[PDB]
Amino acid sequence: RQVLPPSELLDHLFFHYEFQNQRFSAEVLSSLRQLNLAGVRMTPVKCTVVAAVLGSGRHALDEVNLASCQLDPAGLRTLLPVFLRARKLGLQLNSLGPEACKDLRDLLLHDQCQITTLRLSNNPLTAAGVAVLMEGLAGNTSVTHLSLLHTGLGDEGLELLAAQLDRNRQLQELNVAYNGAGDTAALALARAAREHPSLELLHLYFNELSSEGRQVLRDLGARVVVSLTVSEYWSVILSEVQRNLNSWDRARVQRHLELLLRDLEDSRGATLNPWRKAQLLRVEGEVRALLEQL
Amino acid sequence: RQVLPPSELLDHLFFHYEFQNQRFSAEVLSSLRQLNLAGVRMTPVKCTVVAAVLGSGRHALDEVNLASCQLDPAGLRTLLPVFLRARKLGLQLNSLGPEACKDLRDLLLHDQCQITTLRLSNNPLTAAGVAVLMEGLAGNTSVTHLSLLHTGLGDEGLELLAAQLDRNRQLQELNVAYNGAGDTAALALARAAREHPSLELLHLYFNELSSEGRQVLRDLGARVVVSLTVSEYWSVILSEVQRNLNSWDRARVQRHLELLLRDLEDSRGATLNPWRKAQLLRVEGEVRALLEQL
Amino acid sequence: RQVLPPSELLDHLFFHYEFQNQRFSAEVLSSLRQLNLAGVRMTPVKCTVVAAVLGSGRHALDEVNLASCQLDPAGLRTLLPVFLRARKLGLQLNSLGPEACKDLRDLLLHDQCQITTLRLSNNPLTAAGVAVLMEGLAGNTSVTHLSLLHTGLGDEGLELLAAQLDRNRQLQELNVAYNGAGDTAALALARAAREHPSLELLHLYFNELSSEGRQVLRDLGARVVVSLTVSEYWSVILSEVQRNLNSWDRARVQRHLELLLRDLEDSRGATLNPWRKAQLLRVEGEVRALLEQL
Amino acid sequence: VLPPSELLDHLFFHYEFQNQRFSAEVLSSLRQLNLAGVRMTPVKCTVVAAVLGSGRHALDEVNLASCQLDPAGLRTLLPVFLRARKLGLQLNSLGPEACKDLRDLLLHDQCQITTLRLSNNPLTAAGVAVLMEGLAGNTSVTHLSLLHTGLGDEGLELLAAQLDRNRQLQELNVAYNGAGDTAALALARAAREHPSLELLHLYFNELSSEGRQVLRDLGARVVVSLTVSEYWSVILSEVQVQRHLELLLRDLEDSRGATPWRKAQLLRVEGEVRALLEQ
Amino acid sequence: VLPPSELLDHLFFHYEFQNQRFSAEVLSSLRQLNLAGVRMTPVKCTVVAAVLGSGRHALDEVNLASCQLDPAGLRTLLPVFLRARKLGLQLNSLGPEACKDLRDLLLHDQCQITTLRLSNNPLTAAGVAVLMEGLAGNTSVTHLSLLHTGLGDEGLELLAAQLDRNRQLQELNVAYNGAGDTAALALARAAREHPSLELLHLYFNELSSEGRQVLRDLGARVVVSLTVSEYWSVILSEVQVQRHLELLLRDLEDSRGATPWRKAQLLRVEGEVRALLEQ
Amino acid sequence: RQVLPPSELLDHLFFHYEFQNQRFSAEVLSSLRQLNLAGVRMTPVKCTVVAAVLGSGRHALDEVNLASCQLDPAGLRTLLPVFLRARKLGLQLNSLGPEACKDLRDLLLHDQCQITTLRLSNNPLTAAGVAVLMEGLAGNTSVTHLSLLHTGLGDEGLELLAAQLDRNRQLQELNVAYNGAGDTAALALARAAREHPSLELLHLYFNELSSEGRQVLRDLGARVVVSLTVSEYWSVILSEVQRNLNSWDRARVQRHLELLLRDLEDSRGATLNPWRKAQLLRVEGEVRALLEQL
Ligand SMILES: [Pt+2]
Ligand SMILES: [Pt+2]
Ligand SMILES: [Pt+2]
Ligand SMILES: [Pt+2]
Ligand SMILES: [Pt+2]
Ligand SMILES: [Pt+2]
Ligand SMILES: [Pt+2]
Ligand SMILES: [Pt+2]
Repeated sequence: RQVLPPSELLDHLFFHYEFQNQRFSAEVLSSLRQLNLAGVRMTPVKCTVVAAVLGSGRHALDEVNLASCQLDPAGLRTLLPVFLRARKLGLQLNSLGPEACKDLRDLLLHDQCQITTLRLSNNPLTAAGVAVLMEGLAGNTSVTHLSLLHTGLGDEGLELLAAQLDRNRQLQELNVAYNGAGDTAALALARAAREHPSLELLHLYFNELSSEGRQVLRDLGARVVVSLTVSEYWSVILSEVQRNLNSWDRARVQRHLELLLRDLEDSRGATLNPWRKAQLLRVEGEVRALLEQL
Repeated sequence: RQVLPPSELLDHLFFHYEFQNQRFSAEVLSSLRQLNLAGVRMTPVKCTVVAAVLGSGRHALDEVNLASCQLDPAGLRTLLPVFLRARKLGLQLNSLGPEACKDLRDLLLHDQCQITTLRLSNNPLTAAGVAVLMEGLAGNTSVTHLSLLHTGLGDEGLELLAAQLDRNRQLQELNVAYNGAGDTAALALARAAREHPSLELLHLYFNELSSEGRQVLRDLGARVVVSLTVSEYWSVILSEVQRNLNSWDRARVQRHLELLLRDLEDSRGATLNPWRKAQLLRVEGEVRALLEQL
Repeated sequence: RQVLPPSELLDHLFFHYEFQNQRFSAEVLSSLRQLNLAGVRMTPVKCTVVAAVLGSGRHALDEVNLASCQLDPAGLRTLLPVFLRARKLGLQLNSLGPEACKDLRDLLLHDQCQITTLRLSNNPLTAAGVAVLMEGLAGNTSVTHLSLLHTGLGDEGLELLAAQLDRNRQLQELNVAYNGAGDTAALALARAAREHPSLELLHLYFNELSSEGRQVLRDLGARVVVSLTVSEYWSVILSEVQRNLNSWDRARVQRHLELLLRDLEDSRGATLNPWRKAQLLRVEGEVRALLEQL
Repeated sequence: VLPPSELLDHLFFHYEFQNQRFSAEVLSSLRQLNLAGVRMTPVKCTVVAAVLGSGRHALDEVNLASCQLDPAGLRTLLPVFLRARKLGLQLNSLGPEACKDLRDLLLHDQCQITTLRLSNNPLTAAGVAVLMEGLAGNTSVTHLSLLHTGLGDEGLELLAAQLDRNRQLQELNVAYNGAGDTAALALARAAREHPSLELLHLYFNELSSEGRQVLRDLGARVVVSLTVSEYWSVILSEVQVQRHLELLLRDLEDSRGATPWRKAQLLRVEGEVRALLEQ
Repeated sequence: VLPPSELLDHLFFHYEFQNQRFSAEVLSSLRQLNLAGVRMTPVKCTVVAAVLGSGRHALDEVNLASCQLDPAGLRTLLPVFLRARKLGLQLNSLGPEACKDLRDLLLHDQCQITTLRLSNNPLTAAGVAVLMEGLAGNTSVTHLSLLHTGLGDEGLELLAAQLDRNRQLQELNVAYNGAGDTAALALARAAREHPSLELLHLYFNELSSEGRQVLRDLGARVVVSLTVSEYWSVILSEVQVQRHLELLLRDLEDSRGATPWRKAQLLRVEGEVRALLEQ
Repeated sequence: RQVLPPSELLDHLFFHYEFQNQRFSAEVLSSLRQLNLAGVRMTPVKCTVVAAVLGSGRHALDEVNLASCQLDPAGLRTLLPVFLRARKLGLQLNSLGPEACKDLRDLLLHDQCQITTLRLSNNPLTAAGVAVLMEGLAGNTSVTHLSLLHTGLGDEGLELLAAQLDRNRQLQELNVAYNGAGDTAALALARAAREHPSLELLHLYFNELSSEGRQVLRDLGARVVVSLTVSEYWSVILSEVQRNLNSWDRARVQRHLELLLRDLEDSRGATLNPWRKAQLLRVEGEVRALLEQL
């Protein structure tokens, strides 16, 4: 005869399952390769726990996703050991400002840094923020793909990148789309890119470019993207869903995302284009990550 | 001096309580007879845990209530060993469609099935879904009470039951209220019922019957209920509260239910009629199912 | 080419429709017989407007329904000329306290009062409030049906009615259900009722009666209703829907009510009993009051 | 005295009363009607039909997405619909009951509708059958959208069998309708054989990966994989962007004006957007 | 596999399992207990009593504001309460039923409670009578808060008649209790005659402007007009500040450390804040 | 017999009342002296209407309150004629940034400007914003009381004021509390104030002052307020209520505010202090304004 209400009863059964499997699941944890906490409010305490339990392990973490986690500077510092384990680090939509950039800077300067992909989009970094970040990028050798989409850089921000870029020698992809920047800033950076030793791709769409500004960019092999007309197209939609995840019919949003995943698999299967396959597989990555979060 | 916030502090106290009592409550679990998880979102993982901890035990589970649990087909399959333990199985309000009917079908066909009462109301089963369900019912001997209220059947659905019914020989009560069906379907089913070897009671209220349709049914001993206006009266009332529980004022609803519970006790004590009593005992169980769930 | 947004555009079309039809609908207004404003927040200004436009007219207002209107004492005073036109006056769910009882008192004492049915349920009137109300009732001859369900009366309140009742000579029905009262208060009132020259029906269900308390009442022709378990059955059901109307799924509730309405029609047509019919006619009016309000 | 909103209401009345003659003229010369998102009750319906039932111009666009429209409201709104070149009725919970009214709209001698968008309504196969009869006797409609309308197997086979009865249809969207390999194939076949049909959408159905290739390999153009416009059309229906909206046209226009043989496909993908922008 | 929250739950379990011995020690030496805002069901109550029913230290503060506590929960929590120096129970919907349990808490030989905050509970005059009996046999409580507890006329007169039965009460808050001129005056009188009572709060009652002057003109200090601390105490109960919170102490501390004869009143007004800051 | 649902029926009666009283109320409007639209979303269209109907009239508008109106730069420009009528203008909590400051600048430079009190608090003006505003203040002679509480000024912002202040010769009260500014900025401004020809009162509380910074300020007759320990105390509470108005129990919040108003009246009546009376009367102003808004 049951004394515990439904949710309290389930909590209780969880505890027992978790108690009985403690030794087995402890081993499983030390061998994790992926860590998705997108959409959970990472308070100081949760931050502390994640660093304690996962601050060390056998393998690198192929991916660490903390999109939309309401992360602050302090949480960042606490999570440093976990980030040092990461190859891909997603920190989008976390409200990070210049304060947090000092901590990222140190993460990038750290001898143990093995981050190849860093996504900092949809955080109000600021020009001040990026300047600080740039210094970390100056002494880093691991990072090949960096995203700064919609991070409040503006003119000042992009000119700073343009001037400083060549101090990093391994960066391959930089995304600076949607940052309120005008014609000359955009051009200075486009110029720096083409002169860069490693930089293969630069995103400049959704900035405040005039139509003549665009042509100049277009006419200027580091590849400059000035218009949305491919995986990036997708990124920005899925940015919206990630935003509104909590706000929508979960069961519906799940099926939109399942069909889109299926849809992506096949388009990937049925072209032989290397760069097409790579672009789709990227979108597969973002979609799987939203499903998980549901 | 306290470092954790209120809910975080309570979690921590829970863990310690649970840790200290582990041996004692592990024993309590193994001799459970009732399982109410109504209103909790039963994700794959919760499904997995419940199957693991409660998949086996001493006694049958006199009742298993998972109304309003956002259960999918997969979670169903996971939960099959728990369902095989159940005498009474509530799965209302779970968004189950035709997909989930195959799993129910197999549950009903399983040699170990000892389910007597199966409530599937407020799930979009469909005519397709009930066709599949019917096949399971064909090879079942345990189920005596089946509820299909508001399951999307329509004319196609009820005509199907009418044609297939006599393939089951132990069914006593069938609720097909509120299913969008018209006069002839309802009449074909009412006909099949009266010729059925076991079927004692069929519910047809809240369908799309014409006033002449209803008299025909009325004039037609399997008893046919065509109008709500006792145990089913309140069933639909409570079914309604069941949708909206956490979704509106808790304390107020708690008191309404306590007073209603009390009104029913007294009503039951003041009748000698074995039938009336039994009808009322049903409703108290439902009130108690909601009280607990609060 | 459209400049206004959707709702703003609709407002503008409304104005023009209203402007064109001004003379015609002004006439329609002057011969209204019914006034349902249930669910709208009746502020001082809305109160003022309604009094101004409808303070006078040809006919009596067969019914005035202002349930759930967040009405205060002042708005009451404002609305007095409209209330003097009313045969039936619904003021449930308006948060009326003792303050508002003086205004009701005066309404009941007014020479032009022709209110027959006054429903004050779900307002925290209080024993103090009912004392004041009672004085009005003492000098009234129009009111035959009075509802005080869940108005905070308690023992003090019901004892008051018991002592004062016979001062009114035309009252036929009194609902004092769900008022927190105990066995003796309920018994004193039930006693006063049976000795009352006119009082045909007293409701006492959902009070804090003991099971022995209830039998006593039951064993005690003024009819005393001690248990819910027909017209009052649903009253409390609907009273519940009435709280939560816009607050939850509209289309679903619309359909439930349409089907219920329909179930009641048919039930009424299928009984010859003049009493049953009348009970059911009451409930349809209430269903229709909710339908309209949607 | 007047609280803020009530005071604003009162100012509106007076502004509206002083400008009555002037704005009455403006209305009769309206060419667009967007009521997307307002709950169109019987009364609101009645008012719209009264005030806008007739006018000088055709209504270049009529948008009533997400208006909680019922069959009755539909009948009331018919004289307004008859004025419409483009008619949006997405997300209105329209079922088979409403399809009779649509049927009669399509069959009406005055029908001037070129684009009809019925997506995200539970039409059903029963509903589309009835709709198809209207389409059979229509000559105005060139673009029809049936995205996520509960058609399934039965529904798409119906279209495949009945389509060639219409001779002016250019674009048919039947994406996201729960349909499998054969139904999708039947309809893809019918499309290629169709005298007018230039584009068929079949993405987000229940196709197998071999189903897809067959479709792909099969000039009516069949779209089987969303992966060149319909991207938000599927998801934009879930919220029902504050900058992103215009920035796709601001982006696709500055890209429409920098290309030959496929300068057209940029335009009708800009138009699927230019829709949702104001829509 | 594990979704984000479920994965976090699992990490928590493991962190909690590894640290069990260590944090068990930490708990037994807790001195503060704040559960403000969590719905304390029977089970949660039971757990708290089990794990924290006994310990080394007194609990310098126990805060359970806004916890949806009932009478039963109260009884369950008694052994925890007995450990408390300061006990907050505001906003818990406590009525006369609960007052018996409070009464017994106050009468208990082990009662060490100095500050008891019962505001924004519908105690009632019936409730306060019962509470008063407990207060009669209590010696620990120096600060009692009855702000907005439905006392009225009847309630305050009761206090006035019964007060002198307690001899250690220093501060009584009966603000915002719907009481009129005479009740307020009776109680103000009783206070001035009281052996210990240093401060009585009477603001936000139903006093007339002449009532106020009489009170004003009448050393137990009677506060009749909120216009030197209780400012948010009245409104802070409505939300139940992200910077404003600390900035009042950050402001009142840097003002507590720049003054003599009334350096004390800055402190106990800082303490009414220093409460709500963590509370 | 009624055809219109409750809210639609009330709309209809409003229209008729408003139609019948058109001539009378038209006259009333032209003689308005006060305009409170606090808390309504002032869209372009509403802005347009308010300027049309109230762009001119007989009297000055003793007060114009548009707190919490979601006003943009464009709405501001549209509302310019109404603002030119105003003696006191409240524009708090409107999200105004540097963009809007050009429009305020022009409002202050306008020959017809008769604004004495301008409240711009809780808008992210910025140092850039204030610089622009300062220029308008340089050519204004009407404004005696200016509030810039929490407008994102910081160090840069306050130093700008300090340097520019003496260009205005009639300013009496400046509020720059809660603007993230440090010791020297605060001191420079305090210094400028004491040297100012007219400035009687300067608020500097809730800035980032060190305790030694405070003493220096304190030790430094223009009156400098460095700590909250009076009407200003209140302002900032009522700032919170105004914020959360829509979010709270309106009936409750109304009674808190009624009792506080009563409370204020009396404390004003029962001290003879001129400056005390003026401070309370200010709080009376803010409270009455919230009540109205309810
Ligand atoms: Pt943005
Ligand atoms: Pt759907
Ligand atoms: Pt186990
Ligand atoms: Pt109640
Ligand atoms: Pt009139
Ligand atoms: Pt339904
Ligand atoms: Pt702030
Ligand atoms: Pt209250």
